[PDB]
Amino acid sequence: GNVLIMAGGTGGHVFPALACAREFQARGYAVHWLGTPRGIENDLVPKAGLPLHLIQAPLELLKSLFQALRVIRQLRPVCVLGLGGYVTGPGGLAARLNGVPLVIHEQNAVAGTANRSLAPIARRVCEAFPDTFPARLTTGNPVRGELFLDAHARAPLTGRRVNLLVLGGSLGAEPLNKLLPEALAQVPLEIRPAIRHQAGRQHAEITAERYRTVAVEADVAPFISDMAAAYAWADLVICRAGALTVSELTAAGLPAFLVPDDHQTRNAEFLVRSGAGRLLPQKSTGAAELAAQLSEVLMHPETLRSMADQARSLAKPEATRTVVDACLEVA
Ligand SMILES: CC(=O)N[C@H]1[C@@H](OP(=O)(O)OP(=O)(O)OC[C@H]2O[C@@H](n3ccc(=O)[nH]c3=O)[C@H](O)[C@@H]2O)O[C@H](CO)[C@@H](O)[C@@H]1O
Repeated sequence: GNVLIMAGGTGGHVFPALACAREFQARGYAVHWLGTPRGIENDLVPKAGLPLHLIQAPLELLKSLFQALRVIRQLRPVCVLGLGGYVTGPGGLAARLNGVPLVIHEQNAVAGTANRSLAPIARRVCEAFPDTFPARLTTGNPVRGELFLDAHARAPLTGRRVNLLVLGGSLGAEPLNKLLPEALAQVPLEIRPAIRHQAGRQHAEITAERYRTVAVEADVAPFISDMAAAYAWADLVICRAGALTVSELTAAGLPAFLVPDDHQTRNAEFLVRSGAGRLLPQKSTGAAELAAQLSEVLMHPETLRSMADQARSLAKPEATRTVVDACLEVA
């Protein structure tokens, strides 16, 4: 029958859901999506060929519930899977009111306010990171099959310039856009890596000028759809510690320098704890300090191979199947 997937806002909620949508489709189920206007599901969900049902101070919360109650009443789904955003709260409750089974998924290291409110009413609570829910099943984060790379995906580092990928993420954090050109100018041009910077949608034009003025050289973009290609090119990542970028770095088996209820700092810790990632706090690390940290791994790239070997082992390839298996066991 029909399946309802509720997710929106940023890529961290929309992308694990698009991967779940592909899995339900291969099993012979009709997937329908639950979103809100303005969010990024309006860009991605219609492109995937999937039906987008849109939802819109307590009287405002009830308006969202009526619309969600209607969408569920019309689709009579076998299961409803929530993944994050404003949508899951009124959507997940609507699912219970109509006696339709509900499964929730938490991408982050600390559970979200909606996921904490919805967990007691869900049949299965799927978690990405361990210890996030005090109880439930640890599936990991559902990552796009294409983002899974082996240690043969890239050329040896020895006698080659390192490729540096700077990630936004989904909206394109600002800071990083400022810190990177200033920091990269202090790194000798003999060791300076090749740069691909994913700035914001409104910050791509300005981040280009920032690199241009300090005389660096980078391929600055607002957003990259060709992510499997972006990860294969990269030897090192300097990123934001959003749930999916963290889980994708493991699938891609990539060393990272992460700049993160302190959800991101905890997300970064799961890489850091094993030696897969390196924690660089925003409030502390200046342009001089990032340059010095980069300089040591460029001078000694064998460091990147150990970080990559550890990252590859933290990947959870069955994250998508087990989330969908948890939905279809209760459906
Ligand atoms: C600033 C902010 O509020 N960030 C939050 C946001 O992160 P956000 O969703 O922005 O970042 P995440 O790392 O969670 O997810 C990024 C997703 O967007 C994709 N991507 C991004 C850029 C691009 O060029 N192409 C592309 O496909 C990534 O491959 C990945 O699939 O949502 C999450 C909520 O669950 C949290 O972890 C973050 O703290």
